[PDB]
Amino acid sequence: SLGPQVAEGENVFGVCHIFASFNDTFVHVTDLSGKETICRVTGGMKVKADRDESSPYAAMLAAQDVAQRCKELGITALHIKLRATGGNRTKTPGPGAQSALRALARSGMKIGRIEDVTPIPSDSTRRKGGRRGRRL
RNA sequence: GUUCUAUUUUGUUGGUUUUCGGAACUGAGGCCAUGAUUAAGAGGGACGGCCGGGGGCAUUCGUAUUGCGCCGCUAGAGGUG
Ligand SMILES: [Mg+2]
Ligand SMILES: [Mg+2]
Repeated sequence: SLGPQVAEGENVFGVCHIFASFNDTFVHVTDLSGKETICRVTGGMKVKADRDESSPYAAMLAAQDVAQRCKELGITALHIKLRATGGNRTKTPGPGAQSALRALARSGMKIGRIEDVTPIPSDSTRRKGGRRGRRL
């Protein structure tokens, strides 16, 4: 729980995988390989109503909790892998992406590289909904 | 040339054969200014270099989706106005 044994003067790097969907936000810090989870706080566990799971306020609250727990383990800098739902469905990142990443930059973390890892398909299976679409 | 063959021919009655005309076939010739309109801003075809998500058969690659196995940390995740 103390963290890495290393002298100062260098950063130790983790990676946060941000999943900014339209229904909630996942802030999920892991090591370089991605195999070891270090802290996963979701935007939906910081609100009392499930209408606000995707709120930018929840994303800000989630990132602050992740950053504070990240400081405990000793990680100082993060690489960003922004991600929308992607795949067959919509590919634009949700409202929580902007606020979740801004919080990590204001909570003492150091931002490394930013990349987009949304899963675009070469072509996927037929999409949910009728031929007439989701009409309302 | 061959065949069939009308009738003028032999003084007046009978027999053959020509010529003579009519019909047919056939051999060797002369000659034509000897004999085929052009090649459609019609078409068919051949030929030459290309061109194309045209067609059929086989092969090869891609991420995504779903499902399963293992590993990590966690209490929520999904959807909706
Ligand atoms: Mg229906
Ligand atoms: Mg309407």
